[PDB]
Amino acid sequence: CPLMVKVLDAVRGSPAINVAVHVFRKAADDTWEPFASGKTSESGELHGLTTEEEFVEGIYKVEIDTKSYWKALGISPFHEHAEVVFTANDRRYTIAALLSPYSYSTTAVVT
Amino acid sequence: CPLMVKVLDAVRGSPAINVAVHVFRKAADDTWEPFASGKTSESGELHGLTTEEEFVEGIYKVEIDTKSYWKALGISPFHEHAEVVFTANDSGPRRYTIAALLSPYSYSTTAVVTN
Amino acid sequence: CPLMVKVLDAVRGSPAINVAVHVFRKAADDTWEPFASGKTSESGELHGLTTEEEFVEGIYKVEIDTKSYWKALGISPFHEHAEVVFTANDSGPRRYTIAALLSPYSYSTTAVVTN
Amino acid sequence: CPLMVKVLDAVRGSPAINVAVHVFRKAADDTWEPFASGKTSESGELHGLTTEEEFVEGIYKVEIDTKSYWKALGISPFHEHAEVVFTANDRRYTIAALLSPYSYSTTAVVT
Ligand SMILES: O=C(O)c1ccccc1Nc1cc(Cl)c(O)c(Cl)c1
Ligand SMILES: O=C(O)c1ccccc1Nc1cc(Cl)c(O)c(Cl)c1
Repeated sequence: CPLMVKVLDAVRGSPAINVAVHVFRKAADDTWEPFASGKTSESGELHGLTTEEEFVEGIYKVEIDTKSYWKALGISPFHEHAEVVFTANDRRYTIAALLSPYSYSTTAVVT
Repeated sequence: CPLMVKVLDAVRGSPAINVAVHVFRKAADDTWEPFASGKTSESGELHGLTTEEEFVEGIYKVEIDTKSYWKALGISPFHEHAEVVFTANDSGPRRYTIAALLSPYSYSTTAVVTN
Repeated sequence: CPLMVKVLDAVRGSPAINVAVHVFRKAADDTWEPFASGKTSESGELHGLTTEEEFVEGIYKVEIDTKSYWKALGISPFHEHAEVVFTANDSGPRRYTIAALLSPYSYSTTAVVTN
Repeated sequence: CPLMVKVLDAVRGSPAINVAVHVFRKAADDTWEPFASGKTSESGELHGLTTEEEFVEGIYKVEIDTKSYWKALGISPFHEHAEVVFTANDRRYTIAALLSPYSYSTTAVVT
């Protein structure tokens, strides 16, 4: 598991559960090609997106579907989605995000 | 000025100066059309991106060029950009300030929206 | 104004208005002596806490009364306060802006320090 | 384990390892009484601070020794320490912090 995504909720003080996450890899013609996707678990985590063989160097985008998350909770949000764009460089990447209705924090833990 | 961007540096404790910012707007055909661009001043602020007339309803993407910022400082950072995507003006005109606080492997972003 | 505090609300996307702020300075005997206090304006800013003369070197604690803020809004939050503790003016006078971005169970804080 | 502390480093993209953490509980005369302490592990986490029997309702302060962390890395920091003050209310509390030299983010995950 070279890539993990973890999402937290700063309003409820909880994991952000059942958040849709879409990963894309940038193609040679600069378009974004679907790569992997899933929904966060009860712990706010999404494991199993990819494998070491399939996760080659390149630019990736992780699109967290925050708008739908907030609406399912009855809350009015600002962003369409949170976006995390980075280069994978030859390590286990954890992309974390801490969500509020009008704000988000994101970090990477690369170990 | 209905759209302002402010960027801060969490390593130095300072405005993030000379940060390039590109704004896009989603077109009818669902592509990201160029909308405006500029770079932050010595206060970390970027004013003058657009006008009340040109800033219509739509889905906007504010792309803050954080990798280019850190690289100009001699630092290899994690993210390519910070990308702030939001629907604007769908209840009438509003004024938006998009703020970001930058570190090499992390950022925060918020919005202040006023009527 | 060598010390300014700015507070934003990450739920509403707005300044955090009417936030009480208490500043303390560590005394010789290691207790926290009162130094200044005030509350944020309609822009989320608090100016006028102290003067160049009174703002000497020392260890300062800026206590932002976030629980009192959220409770006044009818919300039960996690933290009692946000507490920003730092050495000031130890290389000569500087100007400090302490900023905070508030959510019910979380906050961020940064400093902008200028000469 | 009713209380866990996790600390991350936003400069290096890593857990913040060997950070000293001191917990205090507010006493009846409003002083802060030492309660528990430890150092974060290789994962940035500090487990085993207290037990359910010893962690009663009250106001607690978690003081993360960020200044010494940054100095051991050769970096010049702003804060003396990060402070997280909260009421425990009768759940497993995780206090997380994301550190930069001039800034920190903190959240609670209460599950
Ligand atoms: O908004 C300002 O004018 C500002 C001025 C100084 C420092 C920060 C500022 N904003 C800000 C933005 C984020 Cl994203 C954040 O996390 C925190 Cl704590 C603050
Ligand atoms: O909580 C975790 O396990 C975690 C794991 C890896 C990276 C970050 C983590 N949490 C976290 C905490 C804060 Cl204060 C924050 O702002 C952001 Cl974005 C994330």
